[PDB]
Amino acid sequence: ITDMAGRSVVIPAKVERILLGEGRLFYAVSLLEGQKPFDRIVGWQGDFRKLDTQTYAVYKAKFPQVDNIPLIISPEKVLTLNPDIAIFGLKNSELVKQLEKAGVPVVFVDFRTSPLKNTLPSMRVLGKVLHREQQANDYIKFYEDNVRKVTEITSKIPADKKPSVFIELRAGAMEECCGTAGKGNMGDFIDQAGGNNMAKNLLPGALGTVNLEKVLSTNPDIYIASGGKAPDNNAPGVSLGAQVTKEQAQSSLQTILDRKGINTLSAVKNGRSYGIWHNFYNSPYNVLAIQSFAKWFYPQQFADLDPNNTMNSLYSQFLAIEPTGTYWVDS
Ligand SMILES: [Fe+3]
Repeated sequence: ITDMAGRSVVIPAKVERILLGEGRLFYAVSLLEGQKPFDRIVGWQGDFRKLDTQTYAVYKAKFPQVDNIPLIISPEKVLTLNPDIAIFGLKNSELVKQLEKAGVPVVFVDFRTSPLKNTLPSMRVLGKVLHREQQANDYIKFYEDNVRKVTEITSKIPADKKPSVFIELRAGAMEECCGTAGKGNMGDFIDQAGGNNMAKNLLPGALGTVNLEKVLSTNPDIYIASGGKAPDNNAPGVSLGAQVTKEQAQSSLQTILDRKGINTLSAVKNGRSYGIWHNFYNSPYNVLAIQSFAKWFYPQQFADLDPNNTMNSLYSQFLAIEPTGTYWVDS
């Protein structure tokens, strides 16, 4: 193996005990664990349980054991869990040092900073080091095919024909507005879906913030807000995920679109304004976002493309729960 930090690592002999240093790495692991999702997970960081309460609650009702997975508990205690392997994303510098001095192998994967470069390499690696190469090679082919449906068209489109796009990540509460993605993160999706991300040249990094005045002045063709907020939660933000209905999503999206300034945007007035589930920013399920983006960017060329079909297929083929809720929405 060569991991996403360029480190060389040795495939364990056996793996029955996996440590998830970033909780949302569960999403990648879920694609390899078939009907037994939590069986080999001895502990995890609590971002999956605390930030994706919706997906979690759906997993709990079919697997109540999940509440007893330890949350990364002193570092020392976690070493007692005797992990065969620890997976981390590109704060956890101490936990990593201890694990390495315990002769535990550590793998760094990535689906957040450089998703285009790394989503599939990340899956290929997890395939090998977790003894699930077929399920990985399967998801990879399924991902590639569902992305080719888009790139076959968008790869050939010249820059001057492409719509301008601004994506506001975690839109909501705009005393602090215009958090977005630049040369990476969801900008990779915009790139692949044949969009022109207005923030690509404003930002040095994958993630960052932009001034509202800069969005108003560019006045992009397309506006996207991301969110993963539960419906019953009067906090501001777009409400999407496994327990959100179409009607809850539109209602919450509309609240976001009606903020001072944002509501004057041409893209808002022309109804080229959309919502995407935030967690696609760190997940190999991101193919769904790429497809949602293409469909928004070029509605007719992708008229028959339905991300809901791809999602139902992904769940059918790889997961152990039923798809529910709303992961994207239109004005
Ligand atoms: Fe985040």
